[PDB]
Amino acid sequence: TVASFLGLLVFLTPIAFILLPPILWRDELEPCGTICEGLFISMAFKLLILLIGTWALFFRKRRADMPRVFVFRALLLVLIFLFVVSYWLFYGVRILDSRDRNYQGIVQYAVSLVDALLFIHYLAIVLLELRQLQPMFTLQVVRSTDGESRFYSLGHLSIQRAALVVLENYYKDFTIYNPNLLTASKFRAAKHMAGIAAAARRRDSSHNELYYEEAEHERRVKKRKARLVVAVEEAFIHIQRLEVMDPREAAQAIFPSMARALQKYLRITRQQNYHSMESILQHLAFCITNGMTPKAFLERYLSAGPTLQYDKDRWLSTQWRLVSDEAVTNGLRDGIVFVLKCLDFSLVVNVKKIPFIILSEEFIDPKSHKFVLRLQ
Amino acid sequence: TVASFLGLLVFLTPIAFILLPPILWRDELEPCGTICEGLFISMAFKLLILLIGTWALFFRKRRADMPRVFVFRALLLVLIFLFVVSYWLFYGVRILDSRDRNYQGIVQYAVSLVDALLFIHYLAIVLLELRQLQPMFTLQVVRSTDGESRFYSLGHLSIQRAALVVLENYYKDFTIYNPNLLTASKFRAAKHMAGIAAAARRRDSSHNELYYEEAEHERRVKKRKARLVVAVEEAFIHIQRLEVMDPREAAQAIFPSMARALQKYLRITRQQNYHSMESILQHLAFCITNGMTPKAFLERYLSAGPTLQYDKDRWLSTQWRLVSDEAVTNGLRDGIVFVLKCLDFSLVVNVKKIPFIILSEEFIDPKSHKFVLRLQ
Amino acid sequence: TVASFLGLLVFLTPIAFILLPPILWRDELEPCGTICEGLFISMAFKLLILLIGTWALFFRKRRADMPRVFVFRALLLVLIFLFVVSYWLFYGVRILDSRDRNYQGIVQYAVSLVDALLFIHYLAIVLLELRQLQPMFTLQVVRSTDGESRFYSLGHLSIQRAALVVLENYYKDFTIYNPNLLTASKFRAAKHMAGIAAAARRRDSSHNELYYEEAEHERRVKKRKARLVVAVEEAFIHIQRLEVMDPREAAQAIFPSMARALQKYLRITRQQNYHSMESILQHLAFCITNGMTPKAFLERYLSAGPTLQYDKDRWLSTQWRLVSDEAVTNGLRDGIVFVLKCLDFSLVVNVKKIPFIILSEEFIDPKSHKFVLRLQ
Repeated sequence: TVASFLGLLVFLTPIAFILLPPILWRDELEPCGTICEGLFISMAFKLLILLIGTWALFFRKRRADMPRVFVFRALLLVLIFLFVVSYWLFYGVRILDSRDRNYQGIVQYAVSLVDALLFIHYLAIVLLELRQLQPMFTLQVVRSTDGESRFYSLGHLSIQRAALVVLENYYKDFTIYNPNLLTASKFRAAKHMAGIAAAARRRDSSHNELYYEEAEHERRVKKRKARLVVAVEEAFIHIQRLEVMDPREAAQAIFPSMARALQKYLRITRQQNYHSMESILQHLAFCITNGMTPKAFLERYLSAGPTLQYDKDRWLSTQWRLVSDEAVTNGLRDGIVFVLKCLDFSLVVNVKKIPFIILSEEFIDPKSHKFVLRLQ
Repeated sequence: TVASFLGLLVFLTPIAFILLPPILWRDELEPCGTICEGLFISMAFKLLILLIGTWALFFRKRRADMPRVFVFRALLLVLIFLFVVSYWLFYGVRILDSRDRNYQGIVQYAVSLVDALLFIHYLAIVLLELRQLQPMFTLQVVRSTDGESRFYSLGHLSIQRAALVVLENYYKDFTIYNPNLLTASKFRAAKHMAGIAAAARRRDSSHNELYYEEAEHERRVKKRKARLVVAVEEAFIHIQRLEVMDPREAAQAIFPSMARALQKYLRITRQQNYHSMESILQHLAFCITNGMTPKAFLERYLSAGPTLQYDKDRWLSTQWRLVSDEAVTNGLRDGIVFVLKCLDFSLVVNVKKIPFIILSEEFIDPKSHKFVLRLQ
Repeated sequence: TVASFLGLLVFLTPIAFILLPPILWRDELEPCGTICEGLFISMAFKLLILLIGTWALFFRKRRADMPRVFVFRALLLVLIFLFVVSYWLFYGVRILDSRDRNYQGIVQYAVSLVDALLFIHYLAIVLLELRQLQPMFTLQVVRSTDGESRFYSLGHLSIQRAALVVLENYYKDFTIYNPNLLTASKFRAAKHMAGIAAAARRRDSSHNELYYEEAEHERRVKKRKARLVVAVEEAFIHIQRLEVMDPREAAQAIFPSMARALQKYLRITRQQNYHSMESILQHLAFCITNGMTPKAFLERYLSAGPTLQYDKDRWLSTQWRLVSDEAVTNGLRDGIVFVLKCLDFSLVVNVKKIPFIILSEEFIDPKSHKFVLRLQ
């Protein structure tokens, strides 16, 4: 490809510095003997170390598209470019033009290249995933719609990288965005639109419709939940492990005995747009295959669940928008607020400094853990 | 031991390369002078760095037994073996057989050994705990019995190492496996065994025994909980901090005033097989010692709690079984499912790829945060 | 400053070893030519790598004051001190006093210094944030007042560093210490003070005041919650996005229509000492600015929330006290208990070993996932 070709070039630069003096002036080399080969072996082993490490932490596809440029990867690529181009400049101007003797020195130059390129690899790991290991900041991430709030420690990251960690943890941790669960508030607001301290006072003196409606809805949800549990238990008890059929046909055989209760529960919890019949049968054959209980099958459907339980078209990984007052390549600090906007909701994230903590020993003597039967 | 002896050998290989030319041919060395000693000091300091780092990240007992071989540790041991054996081969064939001059070069060979062995240490850290720092995959871990589900980001790990991280997080995070809490479903299923769309329809039209039984059981659990809270509060108020007695005798003195309520609560929550009287007295003296409140004592007993709250024979760390369709030394990828089976339950873990995320700036002007008093 | 001056000294030590032979004996140098410059370039690039890495992971303010000395940072500073002082000792005794020839060797000495100082940087990262990456221990952290309990995996850390990670996670994860929520128990205990197995038996036979009082308080809290939700929904619907006013004046305009319900809810949940009117208006203008819903505004006020949601004087980062039976510089092990005492509560933390886990393959054939329609 493109980056792999440049990786091959930067990997073959030491070998190119080594092989050319024997090719271009074979008779002109001074006899190295033992030191040159004892150096070649260290060169080869360090290049193998470099290849294994570069495979381990850089032979991978890009993780995300970021709004501005990645500062640290651009810094590393510029460093590698000036590094390799300067070494070629010195090897062409001061080695190839002069057709130098004492080839052992050329071998030290190549091994210095290998050492410094290993330290470039080490600096790359330092900049990319070792700089944010120490949890310097805390990020409160709140959805703008239902207000689900979670905190996360991060290190010294830019707003871009912190936002991407926030999104990783969003798809992991936050429950999936359900706009249906948001409709009631909207209608209530609109109903107040259909119809300042004293006016609020009269609202308190009025009938709290919301309390009793929420209690009745909770009662209905628990009723549908118990119906669903009984239905799924009977439906799993209708098949024995041991006509012989695969778990797909077993799921299709036992599904009509749970389908109506599950439909009613997903409509009473407004989750019917998140579980297609095909997906329910897929997860059902999954649970039948892996020997799970009715409750283990059903816990996907009881609670809302995070975004990664659901289908791939359900999460819109492509349309996230980072809204920051400052440049998003700037690092995190205390008090900054950035907002990760999706199509209908937004992750309002405010960053606070984890405070400076002072500890001090006080010595509690195990002789001081005496106790008496008297009252206190 | 065995591995420590090989560690001593790999640590003394440079010192063995250094000390032998003065021993085996003392008069034949060319005078080094300043450079050789200025090299010895760098050698010694780098070997001290190597010793400190190897102690810091490798002087520790094995963490877990894995089904197949650890790929990366075997790769590192093979690398060290070929590394050291090749250096001995070169030192024996091309240095000892020829009884070489210019001892400074022998010192560079030894320092190249030290440098490359430091980079082997660095590659070992790269392969072992720096390769999975970047959270590449997400793992949904569901118990097969009660369906408790948690997500975890992992990096590029094999199925073995990912499964072991899943087990670490299982003993940390998931509530402890309580088969008693599973009995009711079983009996209900068996009761349906004692006695297809229309037949389910008639189930919906029937009396939902489960809803009212769950509500009544919840009521009973809350009643027992309040009894237990009052009991433990009175029992802690029966002793003053200040006959003088240790917290063990204080726990034994105040336990009979909480014992019956705690027994009834642990039987109504089916937790009586997880708290022995000796363990309750131990935790009670622990709470009396550390000045905890009745609620701080009681929160261990109110909720189910994870597996590591309990006794050591309670968690069966030895009998875990990794069930994967492919080889467990293969790395994680999107869509693979592996199952960690214990004696009665199983952690069904499916691995998904954290999706490719695209961010883009949109600029919200603080001039655009204007607002009016009119309704919307 | 002080540490920056020593950093400048340790950064200029190689440059000081290089520049002095041309200054102090200019005519006495043997001609180096190509090797010396091809070495200088590697020196400069490795020093640039060192500068970037030292900026990335050490140019930062101190994170916390610890009771005893930090063992690893003191070890690293002692290592750097003996390192640099020994190199100056060799450069003064064996190089400057003798006014040596073969300047290439001086350049190798300086580059060995740069290499070993890069490995000191690497050892510093190994000791500081790579030693605890592997989750060796689990820490149960329980507050002594309300008993909120969370587990955390840590690596090989000292009691000091583990306690500071526990405090980072305390301000992140645990709900904020509310002594008002603790008053009821105290009064109940005192009431029992105002007035042993049979006496507890009679307590069970008595009226459970706590159950019905908790149920009635829960009912009141839900009532106030629904009042508050309706109030905040109407108050947000009173302003349109589009007299033109900033979100501060919008918050002040819509606040009197939610103020009484919010005051009643914060008094019924005993959160009135944690939200000042100024803070409520600040968060209100924050929610109006970022386009959040009434529920997104209100979720800060509904639940208790962790400590970092609140004001900076609310968390007393300065007065934490580490109580350990052993030395706090000792590393974690199985069974140790340390207590982090604040002004009124204490984080009782007990450390357990994550158990030794044995895995083994068992092969479940996809041919063995057959199923039949018969009952089980």
